Parts: sequence; C-alpha cells; structure tokens
Amino acid sequence: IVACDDPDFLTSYFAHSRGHHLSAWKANLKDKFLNENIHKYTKITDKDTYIIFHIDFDCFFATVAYLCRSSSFSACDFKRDPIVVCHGTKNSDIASCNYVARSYGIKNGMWVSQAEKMLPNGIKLISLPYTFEQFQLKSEAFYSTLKRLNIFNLILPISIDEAVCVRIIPDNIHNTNTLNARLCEEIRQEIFQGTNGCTVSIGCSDSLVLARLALKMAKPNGYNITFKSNLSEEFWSSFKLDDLPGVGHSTLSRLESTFDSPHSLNDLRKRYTLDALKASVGSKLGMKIHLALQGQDDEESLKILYDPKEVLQRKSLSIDINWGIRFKNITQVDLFIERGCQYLLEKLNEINKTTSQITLKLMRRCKDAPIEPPKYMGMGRCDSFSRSSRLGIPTNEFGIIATEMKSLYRTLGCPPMELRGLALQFNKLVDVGPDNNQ
DNA sequence: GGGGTGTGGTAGC
DNA sequence: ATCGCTACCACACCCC
Ligand SMILES: Nc1ccn([C@H]2C[C@H](O)[C@@H](COP(=O)(O)OP(=O)(O)OP(=O)(O)O)O2)c(=O)n1
Ligand SMILES: [Mn+2]
Ligand SMILES: [Mn+2]
Ligand SMILES: [Mn+2]
Ligand SMILES: [Mn+2]
Repeated sequence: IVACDDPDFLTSYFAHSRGHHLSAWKANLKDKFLNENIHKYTKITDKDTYIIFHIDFDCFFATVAYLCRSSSFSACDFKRDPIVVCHGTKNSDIASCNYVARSYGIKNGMWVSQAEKMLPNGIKLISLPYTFEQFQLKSEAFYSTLKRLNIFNLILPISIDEAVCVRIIPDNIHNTNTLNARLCEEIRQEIFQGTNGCTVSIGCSDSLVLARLALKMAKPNGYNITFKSNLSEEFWSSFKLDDLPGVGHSTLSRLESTFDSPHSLNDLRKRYTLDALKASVGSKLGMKIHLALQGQDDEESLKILYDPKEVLQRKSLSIDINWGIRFKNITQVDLFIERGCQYLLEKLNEINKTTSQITLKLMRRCKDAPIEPPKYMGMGRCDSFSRSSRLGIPTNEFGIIATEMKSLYRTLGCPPMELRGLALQFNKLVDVGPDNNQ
C-alpha cells in the first residue's frame, strides 16, 4: 500500500494499472515494427490489390487469466460461469468478461458491483486476478504465429491482442472465398495451438472498416468474410451505431437526435444525407462516417497501409495518473511532477530523442463534487485544464523540463488538495543526430 | 496562406 | 478498497 507522495507511487501504480501495461505493450509493439522493417519496404501501393485480415483474441484477459488461474479457481468452468478480470469487489473496472458474462449483458469496462446486479440469483460472478506477464507471453505467441505463417505482406500492431494483417493478391493469381475461408481457419487453429488454448476471431474484407465490422460479427471464436460486393441490409442491420469506427459516445449521441434515433447501421444507412451528417458530427468525421457506411476507408485511415512506418513512429510521449491523487501541499505536487519528468526522460532517452514542447494536463475536483468519489481513490467528477510551453532549443535536460513543468502547474492555478489527476507530456520530438555543434 | 493555442473527439481501452 | 492509461487528429479561434 503506497500513497501518491511516496517515492514508490509511480512504479506501483504502473505495476497494477492494466491501462499502463496496455499502452506500454502498444508502444513496444510499434518500436519493434520500426526495427524489424527498417530495411524492408513491403508496404502497400495503389498498384496492389489487397485483403485485410483483422485478427483479435476473444475476451483476451479473461481467457489468459482463466488458462493460468491459480489452484484456488481450479474448478472454474470457462464456458459455464461468468468470469471477469478485475482487482476488486465493488467499484473495480471489469477489464475483461467472458461471453458467459456477456449473455447477462455485462460489458467490458463495467464495475463489479454493476455486473453482479445483472446476474439472477443462484449465479455467481467469478473474478480472476490480472496475469500481466501471461498476457505479454500469450501475445508474443500470437505475433510469432502470424509472422511464421508467411502469408501476410504487412502485419500491423493494433493492440496487445489485435493486428491488422494485409495479404497482397498478385493479379495473376485469383482470390476466392474458400481460399479466404480457409486462411482464417489456418490462422485460428495455429494461434489456438500456439497460445495453448486462446481463441481469435477474424474479419476478412477488402477494406479496414469492413474487416473491423466483420470481425465484430465473427465474435466469439469465429470468422466472417465480407467484401464490398457482399454488402447487404442483413449485414448493416446486425450492427449498432457505435459499432462503426469514428463513433464514440458523443458522436453516437449527436447522430441519435439528428436522425430520429437509428437503432442499426441499416437505419442510419437509409436515413442519412452526407450534408446533414457533416452538420451533425463535424465535416471530416462526417465524411469518414459516410465512407464507412459504404464499406470504403478514409484517406486518414489508408495511411497506415501506405506509410505504416510514418504512422507508427511515436510523435509524442506522456504519462497519465488520475487515480490516487491526494496531495496536501505544493511541495508534494512538485516532487511527484519531478518524479514523473524523470520517468518520462528515461523513456525519452531510451529512444534517443529530445523534446521541443511540453504540456501539463490536470483534473480539478468540481466545486460541488464530493472530496472522495464513489470509486476508492478515484478522480471523481472533474473539470480538466492544460497548458503547454515551447522550449527554446530541444532538450533532454531534467533541469529545464522539470522546471518548466512545475511552472505550468504553478500557472494553472489548482490548489494542491483540489488536484485529482495529472498528465505530463513531451510533444514535439527530434531525433538526436551525429552533429551536435551549436 | 502559414504558424500557434487549449479543448474535445476518436482510437487502442 | 483499488491501481480511471497513452497517441493521434479535428476544431474554433487567435497571430502575422
Ligand atoms: N473497457 C476495457 C476494454 C478492454 N480492456 C482490456 C482488457 C481486454 O482483454 C483487452 C483487449 O481489449 P478488447 O477490446 O479486444 O476486448 P476483449 O479481448 O476482452 O473481448 P472481445 O475483443 O472478444 O470483444 O483490453 C480493459 O482493460 N478495459
Ligand atoms: Mn479482443
Ligand atoms: Mn482488441
Ligand atoms: Mn463506437
Ligand atoms: Mn476493442
């Protein structure tokens, strides 16, 4: 048990934070792509016809945590009991629930108390601990399998549990659905054996947006092949609005009142005009949502195939800590700001870059929000503020960066005990070259 | 036109 | 108890 003002707080919070493990796994996957394909150039051109295999583990954490469960859960049955991965018993986020749990309508992200209340009496929720190293190991088996199979020209990290895999079809050869239906089976089986029992689902299409939607139609433990020539009302009607890329809870809300509450992608499909759509959710987002409702990708999304190196290169670096923030005085806020900058400088140095620009974001307790929110150590309800500072010459100096960071907090005006959350960023990054003379 | 900003949206949760 | 993390783009304005 470690308070925010203990020198050890950052290391411990990161050791238990599944969100931190997720972002770091993500980040390490993107660097290994940039080292593996440093002199390879098997990227996607417009001269290429390609198919997208979008591959993802079914209830990833839930599965790995069950497969590696301690002897205390030996009798747990993974297709018979609702299983969640979580820290706690009340206001603890469910990082992953199995599909037994999803029948009762439990979702990823809910709290244990909120998922328990949806089970009928006589049904027990099972809560497995996080198994972070096993998550990492299993993922490694997944990416090793994909590359070993020798059937993709580009393998794109999406996640600890996801990749977009591109196969180029030479125009001599002729692709068919039984050929496709059957790479899927090879992939699913090979990953199953390699992961010692984890299952993946695959969506397969001539577009990223259709492979994403197909992947969702395929889950659990299955695969869906849906090309643009296969589109039907039956397809669109099997999706809700935020199933679509580019649609989070706010865009979703905006669409639901500009178009008389569409309930399936088919509804939205038949009721929308491009121009009312732009005016409702924003023009660029609206042109992507319009493209997506036809199965076609956007130019912003296609870049990941044409220059995946430029897309997956890290253009900023940052930490976020919005849990357990309870400082009493400014001296403690500064020391923790200092310990954050040193951690970020460690990351900046491992990648041999400087930063031109930093940013501090913070969360401040809303004036009438309780000082302790329902969630233990939660941020509670907060307004956020941020400020940025452009540094003269790019640097990796702790003196300069930490001092400007503490000044950006001194400037935002937030009393130490109203602090509930901190974010520390390095924005513009420069590679350190061989010349360093003025 | 270019450059900047803080806020807010999506994505991967 | 409980561990609410990162990275990118879009936008509405301001500057020269
Ligand atoms: N709100 C969330 C969503 C996901 N995760 C973690 C746990 C997941 O196991 C992992 C992968 O995310 P996915 O979106 O792929 O969800 P799942 O793999 O758990 O289930 P599925 O993809 O079959 O729907 O990310 C989390 O911690 N909090
Ligand atoms: Mn998954
Ligand atoms: Mn996933
Ligand atoms: Mn959505
Ligand atoms: Mn997901």
